[PDB]
Order: sequence, then C-alpha cells, then structure tokens
Amino acid sequence: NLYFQGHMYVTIVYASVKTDKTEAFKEATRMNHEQSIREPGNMRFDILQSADDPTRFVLYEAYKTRKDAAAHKETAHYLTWRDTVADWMAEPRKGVIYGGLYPTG
Amino acid sequence: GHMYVTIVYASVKTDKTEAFKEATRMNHEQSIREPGNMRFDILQSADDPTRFVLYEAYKTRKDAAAHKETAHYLTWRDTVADWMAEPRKGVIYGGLYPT
Repeated sequence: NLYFQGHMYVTIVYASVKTDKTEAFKEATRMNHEQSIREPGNMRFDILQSADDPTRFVLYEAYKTRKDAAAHKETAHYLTWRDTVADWMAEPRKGVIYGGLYPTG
Repeated sequence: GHMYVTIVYASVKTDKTEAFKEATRMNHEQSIREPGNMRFDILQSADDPTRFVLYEAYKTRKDAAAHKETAHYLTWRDTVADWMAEPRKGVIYGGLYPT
C-alpha cells in the first residue's frame, strides 16, 4: 500500500464545452462557485479555463473532508448547475479524485 | 479573472513515492511563502498511488515566473529528475473565479 493519508479531499473536474457555449458555461459555473465557496469545509472551488483552449475548463473542488465533498452534490446550486450545463457539454465531464498531502492543516 | 495556475502531473517510479513526497514537501513549504502564491497543493491520485499533482496557483503570471528561479524549485527539479516514470506535464490555466 503506497497511498498516503489524505488531509483534503479533492476532485479535479474536467469539462469540454461546446464551442458556442463557453460564455454560457462560465456564467452558470460562476453561480456554482459563489455558492460552493460558502459550503461548510470548502477549501477551494477554483474555476479554470485552459490557456491553450477556451473550450476546456477545470473545476478544482477541494474540501476539508470527504463528507463535506459528498454534501456538495446535494445542494440546489449543484443540481441547478448540472441540469443547466448538461446540453452544453461537448463530451461527458470527468472527475478525478485525489488526496491532499500538503498543506496538512 | 487573472489568477495564473499551472497543474503539474507527475508519474513517479514505483519505489520512489515516499522520497517524492518528502522532496515535494520541502518545495511546497517554501513555495507557499513566495509573494503572490495562492495555492501550492500537493496531491496523490486515489486511482494510482504513483501519480501526483502539484496545483500551483499565483496572483499573477509574473509571480508564477519567479517560482522557477527559486533555489527550492531548482533543488526539487534536480532531486526528482531520475524518479519520473515519464516526463512531467504542466498544463496552464487562467483562474476565472475567485476573481
């Protein structure tokens, strides 16, 4: 077992957006970000746009605990976002799970 | 939104994971002290314990450029060089939010 103990629960979410919905996607994701940073135990909810390709986005969603992260998918703003952007995805989003080694807190 | 973020993907050789973590700890501890640093998160994939991410975020591109001139960066780069199972990839982003 080569896994280290996590100190933050992180999901890097990769989104490829339809070419004519990039602004629409940013606006919808702004709303998600604004509410998500207020969730208990949220440590980051950074919204990123690829320098090389504006249709490529990342949501970097970091929480103190896994159960804090789990609660996110229960929120109205998540559910709203998910339904809103569904038709603007050029392909399925992928979420990759990480454990935070540093900072330790 | 102008935060500058580089996501660095590292694939580490199987018997170098503990050493990689320690060498990168020392890089993290110094890098979070750099003017304009906003994150320097060090992450291990839950899917594959040999894959790591350094999430390096700065207030400006200029601050990010400075990191690569620091003694701690140069030492880290030299230390971990032979432990990479394949070339590291850095992917550059602009942080839209937080603004």
